[PDB]
Amino acid sequence: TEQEDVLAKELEDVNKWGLHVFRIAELSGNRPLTVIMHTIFQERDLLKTFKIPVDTLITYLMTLEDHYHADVAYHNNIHAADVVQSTHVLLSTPALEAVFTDLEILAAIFASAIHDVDHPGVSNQFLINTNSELALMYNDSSVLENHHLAVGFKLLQEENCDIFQNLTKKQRQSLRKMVIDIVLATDMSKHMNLLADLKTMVETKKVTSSGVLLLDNYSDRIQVLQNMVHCADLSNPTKPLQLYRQWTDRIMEEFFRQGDRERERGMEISPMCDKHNASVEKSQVGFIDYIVHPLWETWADLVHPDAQDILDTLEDNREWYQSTIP
Amino acid sequence: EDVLAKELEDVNKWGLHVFRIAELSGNRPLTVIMHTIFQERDLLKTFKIPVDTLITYLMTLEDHYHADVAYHNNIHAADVVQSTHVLLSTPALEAVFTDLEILAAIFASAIHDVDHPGVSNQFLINTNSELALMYNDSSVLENHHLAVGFKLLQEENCDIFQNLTKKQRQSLRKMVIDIVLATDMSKHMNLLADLKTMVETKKVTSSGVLLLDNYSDRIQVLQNMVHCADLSNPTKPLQLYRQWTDRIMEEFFRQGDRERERGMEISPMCDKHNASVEKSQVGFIDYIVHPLWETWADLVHPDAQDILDTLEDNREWYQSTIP
Ligand SMILES: COc1cc2c(cc1OC)[C@H](Cc1c[nH]c3c(Cl)cccc13)N(C=O)CC2
Ligand SMILES: COc1cc2c(cc1OC)[C@H](Cc1c[nH]c3c(Cl)cccc13)N(C=O)CC2
Ligand SMILES: [Mg+2]
Ligand SMILES: [Mg+2]
Ligand SMILES: [Zn+2]
Ligand SMILES: [Zn+2]
Repeated sequence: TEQEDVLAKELEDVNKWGLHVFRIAELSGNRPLTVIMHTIFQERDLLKTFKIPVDTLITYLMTLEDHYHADVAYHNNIHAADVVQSTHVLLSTPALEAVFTDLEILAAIFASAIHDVDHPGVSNQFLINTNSELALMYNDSSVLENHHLAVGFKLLQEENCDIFQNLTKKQRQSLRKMVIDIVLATDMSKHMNLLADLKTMVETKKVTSSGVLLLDNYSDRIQVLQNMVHCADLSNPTKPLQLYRQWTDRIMEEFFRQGDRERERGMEISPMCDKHNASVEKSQVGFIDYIVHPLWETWADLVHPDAQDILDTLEDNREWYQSTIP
Repeated sequence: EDVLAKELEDVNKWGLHVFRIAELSGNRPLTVIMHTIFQERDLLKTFKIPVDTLITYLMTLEDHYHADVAYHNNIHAADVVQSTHVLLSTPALEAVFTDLEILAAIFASAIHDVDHPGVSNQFLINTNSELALMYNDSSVLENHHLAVGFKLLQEENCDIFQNLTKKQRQSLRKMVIDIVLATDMSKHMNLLADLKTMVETKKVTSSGVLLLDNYSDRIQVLQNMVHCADLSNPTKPLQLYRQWTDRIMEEFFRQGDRERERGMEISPMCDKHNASVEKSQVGFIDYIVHPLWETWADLVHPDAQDILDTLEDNREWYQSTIP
């Protein structure tokens, strides 16, 4: 229980960007999603607010965590835990104080926890091009993200797993709609449109008497939560470098395994997936320049100046990867 | 037979005796009408479809329409197929659509309601059904019709697209998905709005033939075409229309009985103890069907005139049955 001692100390960092999430995964016996979600629910008093029985919460979290694949290098329970914790920090930004209801906060955190559950470690395009059962089920449209939702919600029906048992019917209906809207927005094929829309919101931003964002209709509220969880999902390059490099190692392993399957099938290999013609560093610089920095610069503008340190880390990490190329 | 062959000679006419064909074919209207249309359009030779594969697939697809559902069954599928087939021949749409596009619209029509349980998307969502859980409350039925229609191609000797090339299959699949998802009635208003916009910006030859240069406009027309076909019952000869009304009302009343037995709020038009069938048809025509078909008729002006005339006659008749 020295191990439990150290785990408890590490979970004291749950409100901090840069949590030692890989250490928590080891110290908790490969239960980072369970222990980080439980910590955040206690920190936000969500069990009391929503009358969630503790044993039900733990049972659901352990079953949800079990349905992430332990043999996928990137899209596994550690990624889920990281996106949950990152969403939890973004929800606490001063520019959003008292903006979201407890139900919206619960939706964003739950959506983050389930948002990649049962991910097979290959992309939507691979699933479509190989005529997979998932792509047949979902008509080639947000194939993975529709699946993550269906699994995350189906698991609430397992024994002693219904963590929403004491919500009203209107609360359950609202939560389900918001969770669906959020997880579907994590489909990377939606990124350009989602960013375009966020830029429009920044350009037309309204702030209250108190200085917080004014969001007075469902469309604006859900758009901010969609972009919040998308930013959390695309947060690896904004983390301290020792965390970022481990995430890069993991995504490259997953990509290379996909590319090996493409090469064996005689398919064209997807970008970044060819281990015999990879440039890992150039790929991260491009990822930051074309995707991650445009997104995070816009989020930082929305909540200015709250996210300045995050943006500074992203820019430093870009400079570091760039410097390894020449 | 023989009478069935005589009935099928009207395959190119609005008002085919589809119920008679259902009876004469041993409850195989979808198979015999699809087979007839693939011949009339030379689609088996154009796409190198083996006739036995075609028949095997059609019989399997038709088997996955429910025979105990009064409206959304194989006779409705056959009717929508044949209606699309006629609309594809609107003179104003001449030279617009490729043969792959024609194949996609016809195939989409055939599968567009397969495995329909006879209850609405809202019912499926509110009863927390397995389908709504699978599809995240979004176009629940239409996603399932697609998934079943395509999965059945994988049954033994059922792949009617086996000799399409790789790109053709991918393009057909995309178009079919885009068309069937557009048949979700919750999308009607947006679809009609886009049809109106196309009518306003419409470009035609000197003889009034539609010019549609981009895929977006062409798939919108195919979406509205199959939606018109899906909503064509009130434009058919009255003896046909009244049978479709009887069937949809039975299906609605059965859904309302389930909603009552479960203690749910009964859906509009679904309460057999508080129904006005005729007023509901007049409202359906006034608010949904006639705006849609008037816009279609403007897009193809004036080739839809006879269809629109029948719709207007039928509206007048149903109104006269209200005291
Ligand atoms: C640490 O490094 C990485 C992490 C991740 C990715 C790529 C990384 O490094 C190049 C890709 C991003 C992505 C793929 N397609 C996209 C489209 Cl189409 C739009 C936006 C983002 C993406 N991911 C999953 O595949 C998410 C995690
Ligand atoms: C013969 O008479 C009928 C036939 C049909 C319907 C209604 C009829 O008579 C009132 C409804 C129409 C419909 C239901 N919700 C809609 C929405 Cl939300 C928008 C547009 C149309 C609809 N259908 C399916 O349920 C299609 C067939
Ligand atoms: Mg994902
Ligand atoms: Mg339908
Ligand atoms: Zn993710
Ligand atoms: Zn239909």
